[PDB]
Amino acid sequence: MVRGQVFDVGPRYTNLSYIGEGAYGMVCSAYDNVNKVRVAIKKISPFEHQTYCQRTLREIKILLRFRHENIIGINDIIRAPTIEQMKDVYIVQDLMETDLYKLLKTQHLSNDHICYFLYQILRGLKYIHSANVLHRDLKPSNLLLNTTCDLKICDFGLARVADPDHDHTGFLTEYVATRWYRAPEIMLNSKGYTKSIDIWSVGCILAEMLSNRPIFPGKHYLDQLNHILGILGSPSQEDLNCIINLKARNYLLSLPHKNKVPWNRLFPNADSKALDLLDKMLTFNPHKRIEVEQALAHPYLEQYYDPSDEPIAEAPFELDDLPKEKLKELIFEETARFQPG
Ligand SMILES: *CCC(=O)NCc1ccc2[nH]ncc2c1
Repeated sequence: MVRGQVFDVGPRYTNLSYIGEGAYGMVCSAYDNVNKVRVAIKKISPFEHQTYCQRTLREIKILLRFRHENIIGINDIIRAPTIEQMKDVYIVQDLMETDLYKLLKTQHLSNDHICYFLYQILRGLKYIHSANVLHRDLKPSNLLLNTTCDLKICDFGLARVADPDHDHTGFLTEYVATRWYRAPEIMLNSKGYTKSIDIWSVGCILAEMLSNRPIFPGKHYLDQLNHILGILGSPSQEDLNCIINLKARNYLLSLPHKNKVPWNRLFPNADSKALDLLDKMLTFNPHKRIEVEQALAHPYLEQYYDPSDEPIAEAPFELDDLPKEKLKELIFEETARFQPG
């Protein structure tokens, strides 16, 4: 029991402390009596809802398949021994001192810290993209950090397999990513099924590391594009011609001309190489946006870049029509390897 509710992690995990509430529910630290270290445990209660089943299953499947130093692992999964008795699932992960959201609320980052954090983000993202997966919700709170500034990407509940042939859609229809980290094309003509969607989010995170403030702090869904265009300025004729959908194109054409705000005026103390990479990640046109391997090779990251130590997935990667009964059964099968049974 923690703060009124059951938090039932068997005798293996004891001495619980509340960490906080996340996008799944309660998160605690606990002492792992087998490995003799404190661990993080998140309690998930998805089974009444098909969407929460979908996201819980996506995450478990992805994180059990992935193995990478900059991607949070699953150490253990606790649930009841039978489907009938299973109401909650607990996922045990490495304990990490903080996250980049909490860190940016109170700490100025040195240029060497921004450089190292950005390197680790892209190194992890390289592996994710190499598996043909899109994270689709990269943001500071999904970047865990320990006391020696090792970084691990978490939350794969909103991830998808990339599908660029089916990316196109209409105007003001799509809802991918968290608002401040959402690429302009999401509001214009994209379902968020290409790798470029994650690179935009990384760009936003880089900008936020430079000033401790979100770069495009849209106050609601419709406001987000105002902030993006307010800094990038009006898209070029070529970039507009890439938007074939008329509602999206004519919306952009209806706007008064806006000049680009130079990065060096917004970030007068930033490393000029960091601003060059920032510009390339926050490119309006997703086809011209830098890719993860290009980003790693950028002069800003030259102290760290080493492609032989930037591994790829061995094994690159249909839940929407599945009823929740079947997704419970799939979660039960996927978590069976952690049972004493
Ligand atoms: C991806 C966001 C998230 O799951 N935050 C909660 C969390 C997860 C893992 C962890 N390890 N140490 C602290 C935490 C917090």
